[PDB]
Amino acid sequence: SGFRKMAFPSGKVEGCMVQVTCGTTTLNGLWLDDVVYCPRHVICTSEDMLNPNYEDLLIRKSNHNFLVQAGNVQLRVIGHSMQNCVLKLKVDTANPKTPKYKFVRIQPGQTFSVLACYNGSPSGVYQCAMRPNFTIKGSFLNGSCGSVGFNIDYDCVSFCYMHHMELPTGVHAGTDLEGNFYGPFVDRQTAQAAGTDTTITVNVLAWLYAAVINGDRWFLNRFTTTLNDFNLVAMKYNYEPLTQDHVDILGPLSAQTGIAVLDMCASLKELLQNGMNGRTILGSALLEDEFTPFDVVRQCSGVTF
Amino acid sequence: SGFRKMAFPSGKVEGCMVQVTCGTTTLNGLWLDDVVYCPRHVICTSEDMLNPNYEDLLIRKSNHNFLVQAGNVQLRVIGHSMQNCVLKLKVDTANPKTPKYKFVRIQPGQTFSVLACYNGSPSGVYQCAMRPNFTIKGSFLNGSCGSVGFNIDYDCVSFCYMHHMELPTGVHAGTDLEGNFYGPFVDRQTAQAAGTDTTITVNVLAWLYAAVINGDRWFLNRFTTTLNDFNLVAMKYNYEPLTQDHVDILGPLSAQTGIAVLDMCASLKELLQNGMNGRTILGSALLEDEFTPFDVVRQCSGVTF
Repeated sequence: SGFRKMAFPSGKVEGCMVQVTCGTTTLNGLWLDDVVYCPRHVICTSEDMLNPNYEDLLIRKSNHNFLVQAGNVQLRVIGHSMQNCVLKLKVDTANPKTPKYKFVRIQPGQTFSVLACYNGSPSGVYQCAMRPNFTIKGSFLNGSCGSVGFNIDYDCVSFCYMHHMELPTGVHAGTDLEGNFYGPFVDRQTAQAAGTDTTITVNVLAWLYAAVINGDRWFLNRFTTTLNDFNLVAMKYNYEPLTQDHVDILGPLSAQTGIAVLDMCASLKELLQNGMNGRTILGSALLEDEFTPFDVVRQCSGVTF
Repeated sequence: SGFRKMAFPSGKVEGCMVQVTCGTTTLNGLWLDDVVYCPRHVICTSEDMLNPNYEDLLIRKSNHNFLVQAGNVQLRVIGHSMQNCVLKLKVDTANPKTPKYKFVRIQPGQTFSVLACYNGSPSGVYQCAMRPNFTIKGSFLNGSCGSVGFNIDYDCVSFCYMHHMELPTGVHAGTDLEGNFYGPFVDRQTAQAAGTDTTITVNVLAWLYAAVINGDRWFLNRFTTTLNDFNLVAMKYNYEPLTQDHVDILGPLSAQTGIAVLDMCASLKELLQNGMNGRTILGSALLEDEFTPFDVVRQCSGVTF
């Protein structure tokens, strides 16, 4: 038993991380087949980030302006193309460690593992959630740009995030591997506002189910509630509205614990109105919303890849 | 910026995880060079775990009683030896993915990454701490035995933990890679008591420094305390006594934040006596003690391997 914030094994991604230097700046790139993906602001100087014309900048760059370095071997750039906010650098070598992969654009509330890299070298791996305002609360230092988020299903690496910038508030913003930003953010150094961050209600419920599975049951009660009356209370406390789709994915957890979803809702309602009163659930004093219902099912069953 | 419970890249360990089956039970093994390490209770049936005579049991087993399977290829067992509580199965093939490694016995309070595996297949990676009572609060399901903990320094994998059993209380116990148990535990299914679990004071202080680095400064105050008067308060709240050695390793963090260690101590003293009063530090409402002073320095500087 037990319950931990768990990340996917990162071995398959480690083999794809390369170092990209264009002119004076250096960040990480994702090397898949014979293409290197990286944030396009690699072609910027510090002065350019305020109001960059990425087209005009990229035009003055030539293929030999990009220094891709994989560990110690160096790749030859023979092509460069800009797809939205990512640069695609066609190289002369296919990565012999390219896993079965695909690019996916996740939805807010979903979780994924991040592999933090610096100079194309992996530093650490952690699990996070795409917030409802399309930011992430990660751990990034200068030169961590290029770091990617990912999920592993069986044997297929689904790349879903590439890190681009830190906002003045300390939160992080990036794109899918097609170069489209999550959220209304742009890649220039200007004051950018993220929306109100709400709590991922469906994930909290899944976490409460994990707690019941692991023996933490003090929060339960034999009241029930209505989906309607519960959402009224969720709104007041900045909680994402819960829908029938959210109830359905919770079905398997409800079946395993004998506790209907609406019963658990009535329990969560109490916790928001009355709080924890100094107690804990799964070692935490706050309500945790970075475990999806699938994450909980995975950890409590023993799924491998 | 930001701060996350971070684990080491697990790629180098993934390549060493094999499946071990002796008779009817199956668990994970660590394949390094031409040797497979696994918990020795693999040679037990469910009835044997109550009072096993591991010598007499192992004697009735022959080399071909052990089915080692790496992914899909199968290894040939040509030798078996028991070193304390781990089995060493000499095989006919050297792992071509053996990293630079070494076996280390860590001290209580140190952190390490765990790679949870099932059937020799990696499932997830998470960071934990060896508690002062020599247990760990992990995430293990039946068949997770054989899973190993590890640290990575530059290019050398230091293996420090192998998982053996779950205790009736839900905590976990295991050995070093030489087969010596952390703590007073044995590998039989009998009620075993772990000592009083105390809080890793030195780690809390390092975490408080991380918070100051990330902008959380509300807990600070310009009082100071004595090492003596502070330990009096630590004992009352089940906190590990702080020593001059603990102050020294905190030197680098003190230098980076301008806050002397004893000043931070006076801040922590207040938090224990008065609590958080509903606030948070680095997104947490509790005091976190699973970041060593080195972990904090690593994450806030950008060290790679």
